[PDB]
Formats: sequence, C-alpha cells, structure tokens
Amino acid sequence: NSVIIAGYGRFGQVVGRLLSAQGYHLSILDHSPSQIDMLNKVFYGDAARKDLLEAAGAKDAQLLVIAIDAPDKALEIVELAHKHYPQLKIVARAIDRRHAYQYLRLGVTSFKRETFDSAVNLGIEALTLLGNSSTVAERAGDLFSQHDNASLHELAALW
Amino acid sequence: NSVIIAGYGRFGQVVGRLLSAQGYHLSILDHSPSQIDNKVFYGDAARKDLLEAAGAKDAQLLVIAIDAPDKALEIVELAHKHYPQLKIVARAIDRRHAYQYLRLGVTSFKRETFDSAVNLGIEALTLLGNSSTVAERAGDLFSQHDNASLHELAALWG
Ligand SMILES: Nc1ncnc2c1ncn2[C@@H]1O[C@H](COP(=O)(O)O)[C@@H](O)[C@H]1O
Ligand SMILES: Nc1ncnc2c1ncn2[C@@H]1O[C@H](COP(=O)(O)O)[C@@H](O)[C@H]1O
Repeated sequence: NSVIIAGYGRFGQVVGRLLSAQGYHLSILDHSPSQIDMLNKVFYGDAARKDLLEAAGAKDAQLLVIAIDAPDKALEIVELAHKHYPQLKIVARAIDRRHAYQYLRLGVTSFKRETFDSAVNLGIEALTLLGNSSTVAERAGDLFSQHDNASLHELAALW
Repeated sequence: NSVIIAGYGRFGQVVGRLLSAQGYHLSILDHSPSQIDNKVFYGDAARKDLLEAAGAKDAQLLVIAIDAPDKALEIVELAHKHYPQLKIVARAIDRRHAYQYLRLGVTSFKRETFDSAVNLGIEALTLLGNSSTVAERAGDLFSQHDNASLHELAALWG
C-alpha cells in the first residue's frame, strides 16, 4: 500500500527502509535533487505545498510521515493534511519537547522526539557499562521513557 | 566522580536525568549559557584542563553528547591519549560519523535520530493495522541488521 514520506534525510530514509521491508510502496518528497532508486516515486520540492502532496498521491495515500527538520513547516503540513486529506493518518518527527506540545495541541499524538530514544538507549548502554545487568539497565530505561512521555501528554491534556 | 557528561543539550539532559535517577553523580560540561540544573563547568569540552576539572582523572565513564562531530572525535583521542581508564559512550550524528568512531575503536555509540526513526516507523506499522508484536519485531530485525551491517562496512571508509 501507499505511504508519503515528506523529508528524506537521515530520519526519512530509516523509516523509508523500515516500511519497504514490509513492502509498502513509497512516495518521497525532499528539498534538493540527489540521485534516486527506481523500484518508489520521488518529487523534489517544498513538502508543505499542496500541489506537491497531491502529486505524491496525497488524495489516495493511507499514511503521511513527516520526517523533515523544519518544525514550523512540519505543523503547516499537519494542518493541510487535516484541512484537505482528513482520511490521511499522520506520524511525525518532533524536534524537542516544545515542538511535541504543538503537535499535541493539533491533536497529533503519533510522534517521536528525534534524539530521545537514542539518548535513552545510550544511557542504557551507559548503565550496563557501570555493571548493571541489561535487565535492570533496560527496566530503568522503560520506566524513564513511559513516565516522560506520559507526563508530557498529561500536561498537554490541560491546554 | 561518577560520570562526565560532555554537552548538555537535548541529548545530554536525557542521559543526565536517566543516570541521576539511579543516583550517579555527574559532572556536566557545556559551551553555552545554561539555566540552573550537579557539578557544572562552562567551556569547550575538548579542552584537557576542563575535563581534568570535571575529574576526568578519576571518573569512570565519559558520555559524549555534543552536536559537533569533529570536536567529538577530538575528545575521544584525548580520552585515549590521557585517560585510558575512562570508558566512553558517544552520540554519533549519522552513518559517516559512526564510521569514524569505529575507526578509533569506539563501538559504544548511538546515531542520534536512528532509534526514534525506527520507532516512528513502528507506530506507522501499527497505524496501518499490524499488531504491535509484528510491528515491533519488524523494528528489531531492521535495527539488528542495520547496526550489524554498519560494523561490517566501517572497514571501507574514505
Ligand atoms: N519543507 C520541506 N520540504 C521537503 N523537504 C524538507 C523540507 N524541510 C526540510 N526538508 C528536508 O528534510 C530532511 C531532514 O534531514 P535529516 O535531519 O537529515 O532527516 C533534509 O533532507 C531536508 O533537506
Ligand atoms: N565543544 C563543545 N563543548 C561543550 N559543549 C558543546 C560543544 N559543542 C556543542 N556543545 C553543546 O552541545 C549541545 C547540543 O544540543 P543538543 O543537540 O540538544 O544535544 C548544546 O547544549 C551545546 O551547548
């Protein structure tokens, strides 16, 4: 089936790869030409242009991934998606806590802060390196995550 | 003692917090104007005098959590050259930077956007109606291989 990846930097390529593994066709949008694979559909331009999303089959796609590094444009897309393609589901890259609150305020709950999960994991590797069993090191990580994300939403919930 | 966190932006604070949860004392180094937080020194983390002040002599672990990839490697070398008893975890910006850590024998690193991207794509898969078990198994296999094959090809770096 059909997925639109807006932004194809370090973030969007990982997601792109992950999903093609299960055999989802992709339509990629990115600033600036590189070189590119057949076997996908690629348009160069501002992802926050409606004409361009429509060309990536935004009309009939199932999911839109927002994987660009510019946080204002990212929100600008979320709105166009709502305004014009309400049948489109949206996952989104959030830069930091503040950006994540803004997604929440527009009712986007499926996002991920870009450096958070790697930082948590670096800190799990840290804890093991100080001689904590991987089970306790990883349990520490989970409880830390769960709460941080929980409490991030809780406060968002009181707009 | 305990742990030296070099760089205290978004990356270093998460790690800082995680570890202080278990009660590890921290010495933080950062370039730039902070708001109040353990033991904090403002300056270039890639200065030896400054690491020494963060107790680099007697610390156990050094976390490299800064956004500048050249400085990051510059520290790794000083750590090797002068504090070989110091273990090192490190933030890598991208695949190319990860290859460079590897070339200096640093294997304990993490690409900054990688694990979040993988997870965004797991959330993607669930949203298209794949059970969280298969969605998450897809993620693992994807990771395991990517990191595996990264270590493989580090050897042909230019
Ligand atoms: N408005 C936009 N439309 C399309 N691509 C963008 C836009 N803003 C940023 N990008 C790209 O998004 C990617 C994010 O890069 P990275 O941090 O490497 O994932 C980069 O390739 C940028 O050039
Ligand atoms: N050479 C350096 N010495 C100390 N801190 C640094 C250096 N280079 C970057 N930083 C810090 O790295 C952090 C990057 O923020 P973030 O990308 O949120 O982790 C910032 O807090 C910077 O002040």
